[PDB]
Amino acid sequence: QFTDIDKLAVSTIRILAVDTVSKANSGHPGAPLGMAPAAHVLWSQMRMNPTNPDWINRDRFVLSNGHAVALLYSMLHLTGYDLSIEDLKQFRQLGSRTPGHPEFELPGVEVTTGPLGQGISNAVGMAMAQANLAATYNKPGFTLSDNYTYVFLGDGCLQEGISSEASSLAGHLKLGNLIAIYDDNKITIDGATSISFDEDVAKRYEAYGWEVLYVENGNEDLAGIAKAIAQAKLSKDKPTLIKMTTTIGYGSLHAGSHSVHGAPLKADDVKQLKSKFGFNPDKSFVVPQEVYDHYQKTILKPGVEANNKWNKLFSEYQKKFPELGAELARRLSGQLPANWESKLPTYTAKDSAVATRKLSETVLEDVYNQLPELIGGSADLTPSNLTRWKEALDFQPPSSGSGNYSGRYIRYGIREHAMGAIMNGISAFGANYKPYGGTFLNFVSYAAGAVRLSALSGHPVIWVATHDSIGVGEDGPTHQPIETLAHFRSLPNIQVWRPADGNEVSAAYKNSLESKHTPSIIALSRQNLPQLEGSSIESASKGGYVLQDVANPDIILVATGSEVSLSVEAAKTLAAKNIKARVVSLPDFFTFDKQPLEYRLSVLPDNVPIMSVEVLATTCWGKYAHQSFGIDRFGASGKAPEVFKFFGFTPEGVAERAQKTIAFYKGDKLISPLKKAF
Amino acid sequence: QFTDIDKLAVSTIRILAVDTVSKANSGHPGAPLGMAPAAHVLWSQMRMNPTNPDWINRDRFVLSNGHAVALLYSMLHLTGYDLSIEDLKQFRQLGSRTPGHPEFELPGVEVTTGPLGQGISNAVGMAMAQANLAATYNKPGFTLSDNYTYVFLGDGCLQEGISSEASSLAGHLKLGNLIAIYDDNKITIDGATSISFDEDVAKRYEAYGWEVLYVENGNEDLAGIAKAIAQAKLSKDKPTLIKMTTTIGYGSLHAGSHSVHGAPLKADDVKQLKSKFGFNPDKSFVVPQEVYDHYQKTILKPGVEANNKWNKLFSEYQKKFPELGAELARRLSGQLPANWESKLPTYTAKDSAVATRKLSETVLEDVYNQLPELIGGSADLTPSNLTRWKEALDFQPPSSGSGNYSGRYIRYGIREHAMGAIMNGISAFGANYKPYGGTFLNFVSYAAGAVRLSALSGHPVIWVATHDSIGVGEDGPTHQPIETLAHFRSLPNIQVWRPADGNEVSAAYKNSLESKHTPSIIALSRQNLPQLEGSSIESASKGGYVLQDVANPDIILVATGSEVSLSVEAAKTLAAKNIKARVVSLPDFFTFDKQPLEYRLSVLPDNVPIMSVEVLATTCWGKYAHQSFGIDRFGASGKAPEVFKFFGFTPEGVAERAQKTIAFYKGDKLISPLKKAF
Ligand SMILES: Cc1nc(C)c(C[n+]2csc(CCOP(=O)(O)OP(=O)([O-])O)c2C)c(N)n1
Ligand SMILES: Cc1nc(C)c(C[n+]2csc(CCOP(=O)(O)OP(=O)([O-])O)c2C)c(N)n1
Ligand SMILES: [Ca+2]
Ligand SMILES: [Ca+2]
Repeated sequence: QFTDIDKLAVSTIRILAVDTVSKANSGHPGAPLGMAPAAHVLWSQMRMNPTNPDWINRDRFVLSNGHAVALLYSMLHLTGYDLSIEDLKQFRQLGSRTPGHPEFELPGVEVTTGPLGQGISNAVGMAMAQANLAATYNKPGFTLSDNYTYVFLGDGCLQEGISSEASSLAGHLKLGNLIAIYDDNKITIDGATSISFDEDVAKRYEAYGWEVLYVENGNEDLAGIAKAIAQAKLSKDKPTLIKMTTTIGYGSLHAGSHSVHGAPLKADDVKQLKSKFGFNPDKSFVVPQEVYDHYQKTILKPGVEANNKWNKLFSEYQKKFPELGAELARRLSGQLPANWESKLPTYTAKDSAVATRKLSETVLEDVYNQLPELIGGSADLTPSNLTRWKEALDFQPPSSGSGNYSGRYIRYGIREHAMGAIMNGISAFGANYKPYGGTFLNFVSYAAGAVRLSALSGHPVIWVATHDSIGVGEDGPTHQPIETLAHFRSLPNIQVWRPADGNEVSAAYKNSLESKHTPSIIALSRQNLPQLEGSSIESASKGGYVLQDVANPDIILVATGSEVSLSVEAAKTLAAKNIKARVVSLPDFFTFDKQPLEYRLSVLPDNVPIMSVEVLATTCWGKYAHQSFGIDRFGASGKAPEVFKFFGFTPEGVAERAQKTIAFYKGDKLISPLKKAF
Repeated sequence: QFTDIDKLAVSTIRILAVDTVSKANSGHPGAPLGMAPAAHVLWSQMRMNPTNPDWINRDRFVLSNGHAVALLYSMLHLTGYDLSIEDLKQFRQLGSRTPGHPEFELPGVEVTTGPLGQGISNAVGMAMAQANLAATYNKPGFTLSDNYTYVFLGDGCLQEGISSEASSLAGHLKLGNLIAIYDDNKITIDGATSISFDEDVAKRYEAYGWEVLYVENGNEDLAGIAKAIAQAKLSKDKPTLIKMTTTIGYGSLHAGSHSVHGAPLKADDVKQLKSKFGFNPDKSFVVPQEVYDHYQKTILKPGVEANNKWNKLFSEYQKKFPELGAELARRLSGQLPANWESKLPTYTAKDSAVATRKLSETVLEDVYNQLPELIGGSADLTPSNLTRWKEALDFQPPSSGSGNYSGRYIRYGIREHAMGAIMNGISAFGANYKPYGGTFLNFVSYAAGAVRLSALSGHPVIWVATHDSIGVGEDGPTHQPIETLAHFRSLPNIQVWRPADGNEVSAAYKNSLESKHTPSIIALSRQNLPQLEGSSIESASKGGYVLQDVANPDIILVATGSEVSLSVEAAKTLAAKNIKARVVSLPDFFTFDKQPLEYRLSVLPDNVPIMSVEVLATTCWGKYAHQSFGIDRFGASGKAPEVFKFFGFTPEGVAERAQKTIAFYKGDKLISPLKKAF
């Protein structure tokens, strides 16, 4: 029941957001000024503990419309999370804790948003991840997970294909604890939504399978909002959209203009707004004691009490259910099982040639039983990507009769970007979740918005990217990656592995699965590739290593994936004409650059021409080679062996070019490419 | 009204598709078999001339589910286009005219499809362009324009959010002539649709503003199919989606299973299919003469008359309306206006400091009314990308009162990937359309699926990618691009222009617009750059030029955009303590690479260290520079000066690295990065 202090709390939130922006002289005031009534009614009612932003059973909230940050920064400060008035007084300034869009890193900021469509897609991950933790561990008497996921989204989030892909998926999956409040404010940048966004959101979300509720006066009606969120929590097998109509800039002298969406309210306009709300036009960053006190009784102190009950419950759970207790206790400590690597496969030059894609399949068979925290799937290619383990159970709603919520094989359907960002949500949940998803390497580029965010945030999701090259063959150039790895090798903090054989696939799985902050893309072959006399998990784990050495080489050939194989074979050719080639396999530039310089330079030295072999774009190879053999044009639809021969990637074709590079450079001295001047 | 021959043509299409697949022993056979009735019936009521595939008013077909290409190659052959049973007999083989997914580059193939969600979004562009052409030239008694745009799509297209993003804008724009038939076959790759897709498409489509029609028996109801396409043609105010039901792999012994989705059928199964359809199990690629006669009759000879009357009409029109008849014939010969390039702004160092964002807005204003084919706009950032010319009318339905279809400024909404395939589709329409779309450089990455196909097909779309670097300032790392230009520089066939000043922007536009086959991306600034002494349209047009030159330079500083004036100041500091820099401005890697090597090696020779300055990834710059100063980590939220400074990009900070590159190399003989060994 909302009293006058509930109306004083909401004026302090709107004005503190307004002051935060206008101090920085940069920012978005409109959506924070309009959603403040909702942020109050929701947080007031959210089971959280601000002294411990990591409790696993915390109600999670994602502000999908990340430009409204001053609303999250104000909510976080007033409800006793770690953020201060000086932090807010340094909004959007260099080296502050308050950047212009929310970053995962910070406390009580659950994922990082600002790309539109990303937050609501992340909250689907979080609710899936919760459905599973609860099905796995919750025993009768010990309901350890049951948190809700509350999301704030705007018109930009609904316009973007990804929220639509995600919402189709949340709907099918019956994700009943996922409440989305849509700030239906009839404005975006260009102007009004009637100019470009005018479809029936409600009829669209109902088609998906979502329950849609409505709040006619979201600017003033705390009462309404409270009853909607309340009925929304009765939605046990439907996600809910609450279409809450508000006014952009509410209170501002230009409320409803498109002008209050992304620039600070002009001085006087903040003064009239302070007056109208009962605050002083000449004072800033003012918070009444009454507000601090209110959220202390309403949120801080009961959340702590809830956290503390959850802890006693988890210890009797541990006493009762000693091994489930154990397993969850570890996932929460964030440890991978003691010595899990001992179940990763190892091969010899003696074992059969198998496509790196089938070798990926075999790892996933040996680690699913070892890691209850590994949930993953495919975006409609389970057969093609060799991405499921034989003894799996799909993540599905119990009524489907074709899986249940404890399943760990997710079927994402043809939805790459959404797969990408749901993966970040599962990851951002906690309890050591290790998410992965399979697709064809070429279409990971459809997911680029979400993949950059796994890198910026530092979320360890794994992309199992199959069909990595022209070896795809007859599907032709719409489906042969040329630029994909180059691109992702310019992205900071992502590991773009490309395993060449058995042992290079297990090292690629062990560093990805051991990663705590870098995402990963493992590019895998369609075609059969042999096992190398020289590969080993141990060496490939370094990201680049000498596969075959010669004493005193004429050339060093660095190759990745299928080309390593071709290179060894080109090296027998050159050997026969008395050229001594050293062959270096570089499975990952990331991991490799993480090595100490002395190690790297022992692989790639001074005074030796270095020529690289990779069937994709030569442009990222300048940091390791002197000359590069690669494909800088699009592919061709033919039987794959003919496509490689057509492009020249043959033992003698590589060899011929190795010869031409030796000749080109005879008599010069050559600095290693790794060496830099500053 | 359909007859025994119409039931024999449908059989002939079914079995030719099956034979084109089994000969290749690579292919997806089921959607060809399933959809053959629908194909026969739609292609029969199409105004098209198989003899002149470029006829501007031909009803346009787009197979959005590209993987069903065996049905398309069967249709194109049988109706009299240039494709013989021989080209059909080398489907999917290295070098044939019959690749494994359609490519724009073929007669009767309108767009390259294969990546899901791409063809339907393309067809929305083709309908927007039709609507503009007709509203611009159609005068009474002279309907020069009135064609339908027909699209076939399947479940996978529907799950790709680009196709939702596009069906929303189409719903908005009321594109009544776009009719889309959907293969409700109830199979995709991972088995059944319900496994992960059971939303109500129809209800979703009505919410966009589409008319939905249903055909219960797609397998054999020729009359009902024909009914739904007549019915659909009536609604001028609604795009129409016909939901048709088919058995995937109809007629096969394994019809309805996901097995017939992507694999050639078993021989015993192809013999029983042929027998079942009255054809000889022991003969391949049979086209009964009555089918040939039938299509000659019902499609080719009509089509040739519609085309001919159309030309008589167009010459009366050029008698009747001189200017408009000459402009349309000029656009139809793909020639831009004579000396259109003269209206482009030139500047000098005495001119003012301007962000190249404003300068771009100005070129758009000065040439709009010279180039009637330029139609374009932003993705809800019209104010940020300054993407307007002000005497503009928006492209809208007349009934909006906001504009009408003669408008040439489109407001895409926050829909980047659909803007990507709609500009592709507008371009693919003809009449010399010059689309351009705008968004932030950073989020062109949402549109990468579309941007690669612009390049792979060679549709000349211009992206006006504003806000190129850490100069975006306070919005911080989620908006500041780090890897983007390196990604697009690794993709074959796209101009990535990053112009430094007024003249370099005119240069970008001149080149972009005269391009008939290569897309373009112009990365514009936020902050104000000044007018470089030494730039010119002419030099800037070569891709890279020497801005300042010295007799016997100690260093060459290569730079792009904002970094070229910095590098000119770094050179001013270096000279002061006598190190001579030649400063080379490199606004487009593509165009520069297209130059005669004698010109290129004159810009970057041997025996000088070359260091490159750009506030973005260093990974691309191996092909021009000996050392690169750049940013290989995400950005920062702060005021942009403070952020450039933080990163080190100050005159002195640059002078300093040049000094260190000179000392590092002093004494080695150097080679231009341009000289390649093979
Ligand atoms: C993917 C994406 N694209 C774009 C291009 C933007 C730029 N952007 C920021 S706010 C916004 C639209 C804001 O509209 P809204 O969601 O309705 O927010 P409101 O109601 O104005 O607060 C745009 C286009 C973005 N942040 N992310
Ligand atoms: C963007 C994208 N992603 C993917 C991953 C694919 C791979 N692909 C090809 S066909 C298809 C399934 C298509 O199913 P459908 O459209 O229902 O086809 P149908 O009815 O069985 O002929 C998939 C996943 C693709 N071509 N494009
Ligand atoms: Ca809005
Ligand atoms: Ca299907």
